[PDB]
Parts: sequence; C-alpha cells; structure tokens
Amino acid sequence: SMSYTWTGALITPCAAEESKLPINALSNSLLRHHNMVYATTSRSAGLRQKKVTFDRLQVLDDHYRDVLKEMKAKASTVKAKLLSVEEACKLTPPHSAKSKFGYGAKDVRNLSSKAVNHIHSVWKDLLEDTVTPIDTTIMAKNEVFCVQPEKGGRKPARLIVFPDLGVRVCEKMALYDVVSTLPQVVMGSSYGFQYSPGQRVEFLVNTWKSKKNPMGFSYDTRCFDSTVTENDIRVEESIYQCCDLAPEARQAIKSLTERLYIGGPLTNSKGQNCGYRRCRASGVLTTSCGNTLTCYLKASAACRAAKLQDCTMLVNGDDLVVICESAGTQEDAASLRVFTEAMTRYSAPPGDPPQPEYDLELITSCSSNVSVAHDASGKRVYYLTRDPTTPLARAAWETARHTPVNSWLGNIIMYAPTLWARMILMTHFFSILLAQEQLEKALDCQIYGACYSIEPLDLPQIIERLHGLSAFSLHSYSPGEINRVASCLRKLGVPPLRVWRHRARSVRARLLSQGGRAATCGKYLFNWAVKTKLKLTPIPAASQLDLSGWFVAGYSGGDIYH
Ligand SMILES: CC(C)CCn1c(=O)c(C2=Nc3ccc(NS(C)(=O)=O)cc3S(=O)(=O)N2)c(O)c2cccn21
Repeated sequence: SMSYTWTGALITPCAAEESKLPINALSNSLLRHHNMVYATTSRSAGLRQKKVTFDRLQVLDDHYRDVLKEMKAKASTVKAKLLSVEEACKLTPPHSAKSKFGYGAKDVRNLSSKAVNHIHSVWKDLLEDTVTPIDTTIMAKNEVFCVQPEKGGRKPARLIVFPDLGVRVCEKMALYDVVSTLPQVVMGSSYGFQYSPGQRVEFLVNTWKSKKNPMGFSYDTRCFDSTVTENDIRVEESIYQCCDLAPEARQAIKSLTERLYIGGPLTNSKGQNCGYRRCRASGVLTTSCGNTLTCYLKASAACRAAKLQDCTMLVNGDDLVVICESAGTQEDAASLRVFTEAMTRYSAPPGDPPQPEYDLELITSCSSNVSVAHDASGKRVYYLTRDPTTPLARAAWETARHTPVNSWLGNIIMYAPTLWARMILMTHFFSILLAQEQLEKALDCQIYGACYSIEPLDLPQIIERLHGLSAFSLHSYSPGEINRVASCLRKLGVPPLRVWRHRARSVRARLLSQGGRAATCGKYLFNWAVKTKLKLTPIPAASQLDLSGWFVAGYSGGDIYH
C-alpha cells in the first residue's frame, strides 16, 4: 500500500517560523558564516511529502519468521505493569502540546480534575472501541542544519505525527513499562539505548576485536518510518502481547495498534484533513521500540539471507550498524548487496548503499564514530565523537534564541570527552551563563528522545558519572579528528582553537572566583586550559545525583520527561 494518501491541504505551522539564523551581539564570537546556518520550516513540507510517499511491497521468508519466533520467545519472559493515570501524567513534559479538549501539559502534571477526567474518558474508549481510527496532528519540524552544497543544498522539514495529549497519557499507561523493558530482553546487547556513550564505544570495540578479521557497516534505510508496513506494526503488537500483562493493558495495546499505530487520518494545525497515514507515526510512544524491533528483525533475517558470518548488530530505532567476519573485500561487497537485496524485500531499502569498512573509526552510526585519545597517564582511550558541524550550527541558533531544547547541553553531556565539546561548547555557553548569572537555572535537553531538566552546575558530576574522570584529562587526539574539527571551524567561520583556549582561561578564572559548584565547574571542565594542572579527584556530590532512567531505553517522539 501507499505509505501516505494526501488531500492537497497544506501542512501548516503552529507558531512563527524562522529559517535564517537569528543574529545577536554574541553570534560572531562563535560563528561568522551566518548564511550557512538554516532551519527547516513548513515551507518545505510539500517536498518532504513527496519523498515519504511510496508503495510498499513485502516478501517474507523463513529467515524472517525464524527470527520473529526467537524474538517472541524472549518477549514471553517479560512481565509488564500498567501505569496509573498519575504515574503517566508525571511522565509528561511541562511543555508538551496541549489537548484539543480544554487542558494542557501543566494541567496533566499536577493532576487537574479536568485532565484526569478526560484521560479516564480516553482510556475507557480504548477499552470499548478497537476499530475507530484515532486523529493525529501532522506538523513540520523546525530543526537547524548547515548547508551542504554538494550533498544537496537544504534538507526539507521532517514531519511529526502525533495524537492528542489525552491519548499520549493513555499510551504511557498501557505501554511505558513495555517499551522501557522489552527491547533489552528481546535484543540483549544489540539494543543500543541501554548504553551510555562510553558503554557504546566499549561494545563496539569489544565486538570489533572479537572477530578474526573484522568488517562493519552502517545500513541507512531510506525514510525508515515510511517503509514500516501494516504487517510490521501488527508483528510489533504480537511481540508486545507475548508479555505478561494485565487484561486491560492487552486490550488497550490492541486498540492503540488498530486505531493509532497502524495508521489513521492526518489533520493540520488549522484543523483540515491532510490525508491518511499507513506507516509509522513519528510522534507516538512506541516509535523508538517499534522501529528498533522491526529494524533488528529485518536485519537479523537479512544477515542469515546474505550468509554473513558471525554478524553482531547494534540497533537504535532505525539506526543500524553490523560488525561481522570479513571474507575479503570483493566478497564482502557481494555479501552487502545480498543483505541489501533481502532488506529491500523486507521493505527497508537503502538511502545510500552500505559500504564495508575495515577501520572501526570510519564507521558512523547514530551520527557518531569511535576515536582514540590519551588519558593523564598516556594510556590510549577510545571515546565517542562526531562531525561537529550540526552541533555548532545549533549552538549558533541557541546563542541568539531560547529554544525548547538546548542541543548544546545534551551535546556537552554526551560528547564531554571530545575536543570540540570541551574547547568550544563548554567555553562558549559557560561564558554566556556567567554573563547572565544563570549558572543555577535548569535547562531542558533531550537524550535518547526523552526530555530532562538539568542545571549546568551539575555538569561536572554528570560527566564524571557517564564518562569517568578521564573525560577531564583527555589529550593527544588523532590527526583525523583534529583535522575534521579544524576543517569544520574554517567552513563555518568559527575562531581557531587557540582563541578558545584563551577564552577558556578567562571563563575558568571567573568560575573559580564564584566559589562553590561554579568553582568545581571551572576546575574540572576547564583543567585543559591551564599549563600546569590541578589533580582531579572524584567530587563528593557525584553520587547523590542519581542518573535513574538515563540509559535504559529510547523514546523519540514518545513525549517523555524525567
Ligand atoms: C551515544 C549516542 C548514540 C550518540 C549520538 N546521540 C544519539 O544517537 C541520540 C539519539 N539516538 C537516536 C537514534 C535513532 C533514532 N531513530 S528512531 C526515531 O527512534 O527510530 C532516534 C534516536 S533518539 O531521538 O533517541 N536520540 C541522542 O539523543 C543524542 C544526544 C546527544 C548525542 N546523541
């Protein structure tokens, strides 16, 4: 069937849309080539509509069914609980889109009677009706990128499809425990969202050296959400139903699948029918889990089809990387085409065709790659990094505009050991924070699709817990990494790293002057900026701030707050 059917009604904005980078007094200190940074808007939605719209055909063989049977066997060991309304309400972001039915997210969060009555209303309807399609809103995302003159020009807006706030609370009640716990049980070590950045690097490195002659590839599915068929969504459901569940949860999971997950009508922000979806909704609770299960299923089956030797997979939703035994370059190339042929029969064709890699550092997955530095004692250390272009374009946007999500903060957290996050991101945003005296002000950020409120003053504690103390001491980065950073800087008109070292010594001194947690920030975050360094010991406050639920599961589009 067609992934989408369209009426012709436009996908409409909800708020003001800016496409050119906002400029203020801080902008040039970060980035000079302003016209290279852009945000996508609804203006491009029509183009995105074109590319997400195609017919899907699926051809399912014994390999597919074999792997599914294995997955279901593991699923059957999961016992999951229903969340109460109140529990579900507390998982709602303070800034989540308001209900069409006369209440918003803050009404949900403090359990207003209007919100709770309506939520109980929605739940009862799910239990009683297993057929009526549930309405969804379709919006164009506003995301920030750098122009890619060769690779394209400007990316069209991605589309987000989501049901009403009352429905989203019900999804949590039915499925939050399932989507949090089932992926690791079914996929074990291949489930990517269980890992911190450091744990992901370790899994990648251990898997690489566990092979006699390693080969690896990332597999990029063309518009993965659009490739997800009614079959795939019913198969996901059958996996969920393997769990030990309350009878009400079984019924609700069945309604939500038939009424929402499989497809339904698409409404714009003006209330017009835009058409109909028959593929994955990007803004539902099960988006991450559904995608991960489906990607893992098709790929495991495809490896058996291509006869890949000892294939290990790492799956984060639609993001897939495979490490296996090499059969030499020409055979590996042949094997990947067969893998791709099988994935294609399964309705997951490639965007850019997969290429075999024999150097772990050249494999990019979840927009990231393994690289090497040295800790204080000269020991070689693997850590996770990425091309800094997008993070830096977004930092530029966030320099002049308060955004719902502060990408810079998430990027400091996740990419703390990197050269570019330490020298540019920490330096730039701490300087801003000092000047506004907003070190103490909690900021929203996203990690694995979930929203978190975080105080920049807790960064040292958070970084130690995720990465270790070595994150504050790394040096002697690789020539490939240094080269990529310097080149990105030249491209965007970012001051050279020598300038950042200079600003950092200033930021460091100012923080240390402040005393307290601010001083701890100066000491730990910026120890790299001094010629002779303080000895970095574990900070006492690092324990009590518990990172509960940080790397359990992914929740992209799932409207989750912690
Ligand atoms: C160590 C890290 C894997 C490094 C990179 N990184 C991430 O991958 C993600 C991340 N991974 C994803 C991958 C694939 C999907 N696709 S889907 C829609 O669920 O099918 C979704 C996500 S996400 O929205 O859950 N966020 C981050 O939140 C983040 C923050 C800062 C770095 N990251």
